Order: sequence, then C-alpha cells, then structure tokens
Amino acid sequence: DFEHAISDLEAHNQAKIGVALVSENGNLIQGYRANERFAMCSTFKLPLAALVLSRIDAGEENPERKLHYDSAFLEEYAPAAKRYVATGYMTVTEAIQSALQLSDNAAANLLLKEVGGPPLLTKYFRSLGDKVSRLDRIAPTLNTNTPGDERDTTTPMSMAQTVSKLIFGDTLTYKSKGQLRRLLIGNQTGDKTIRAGLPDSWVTGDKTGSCANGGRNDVAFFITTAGKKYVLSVYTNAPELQGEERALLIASVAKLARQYVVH
Ligand SMILES: [Br-]
Repeated sequence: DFEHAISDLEAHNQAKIGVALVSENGNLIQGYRANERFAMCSTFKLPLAALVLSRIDAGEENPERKLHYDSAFLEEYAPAAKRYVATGYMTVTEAIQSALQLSDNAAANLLLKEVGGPPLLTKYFRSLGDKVSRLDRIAPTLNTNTPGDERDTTTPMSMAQTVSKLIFGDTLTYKSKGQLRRLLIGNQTGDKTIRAGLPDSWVTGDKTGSCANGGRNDVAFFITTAGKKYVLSVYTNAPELQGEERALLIASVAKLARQYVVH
C-alpha cells in the first residue's frame, strides 16, 4: 500500500516525508503524515502570487504597476531583482514571474510588502478555508526550518488543498488561473523534483522550496492524458542526503503517486 511505501523511503533515507495527493475538488486520495506540520519554505510564493492575482482580479492591483526599490532591498539570492535594480523597479508582473520561476527572494518580498505583509497572506489562506498555513517572516529567514517552530509552516494536505482550489477551483478568474498555471509550468527550479517522477505527457506545474536542516519541498499540479486533475505536495527533511539526493527523494515519491494515479 501507498503509506508503507513512503515509510520504506523514510527508512532507507533517514528522512521525514509528508505527502498529499488530492483531487480536483480537494479530496485527499493518498497521503502520509499528510496532517503533520512542515516548513513551507519557498512554497509560500505560490499562494502569495495567487493573492496578488486575486487583488488584480478585484481591481485593487495593476499588473504593470512599478514596485520601486533600491540596493538595500536586495537579498543574497535575488537574481532578477539584482538585474533590475539600476532601473529602480520591477513591475508586479515581473515580480510574480521571478518569485515563482526563479524563487527570487527580493521579488517575493516586494510582493509581500504590497499585500500588507506575512499576516495578510495568512488571512488569505484562512479566507480559502486553509486552517493551518501561516506566514510570519519575510524571505529568507522563513527558511530556518527549526524543530517545533510553527512560524512559516503548512501541512501537506493544507497546501495541496489550497493549491487545488487556486489551480482548479473558483478562487481566481479564468485569466488569472490560466496565468498562474502557465507561470508554474515554466518554473525553472523543479525539473529534478516532482516532475522528474511524472510522465512527460502530463501537464505539470510546480513550486519548490529549499530550507535549512535538510528541508526540500515541492508542490505540483498535473493533468493526465485522460484529463484527470491532481495536486501533489511533497515536504521532506533529509539532513543526511546531498542536495541532488534530496531531489531524487521527492521524484521517488512522485513515481509512487504516478503509479497510484489511474483511469
Ligand atoms: Br523562501
């Protein structure tokens, strides 16, 4: 069965793994430690982009608005923000794309400043029905992945359910939904994680996260050849593996999920 298989992977790897596979309507199909708390890491940027798109939907935000910043706003990992900084801004669109596809921390932090900070992202989660996910810090200190710390955390089911509502439910307009989906499909950081375990005929979009204390996470949506729609969340702590082995670990979880996914 599915839960014993993940348990076996936990054993070989001396790792903690949380996984949730959820349907188009948010029902848990298979899970393992699906209700345990893990650090979100950069997976929070997916809901953050969704909040900004929701503000665009409501007319409260303009995709072309200039978000002004200077050198002091940059982060150690902020490859797009470093490129744009001499111009004095990134547009909302450029910040969304950079935060999602590159995981640019400064792009994310510009978006957080615009939505009213970690507390307003937490409120957005609550407004979707997610009872668990919470942001408290800005990037990157939210990556600390400390034991027993509940700041900046979700559960595999919460996040997968949240993402199924965004990607497949009615939270976003058709335009925003389609943009979020296409942005996530063009994610540049996830080729070795969940996608690597899924057949290349399936449409897949994802957002990864890498944290301290061996933290490596991915959440993906996919659409099968039959047209069946799913979200898979994989949250892992594997402080003994090397980075490439942490990505292999996630891909292996995804292979098991692939197996289970059927007509
Ligand atoms: Br992050």
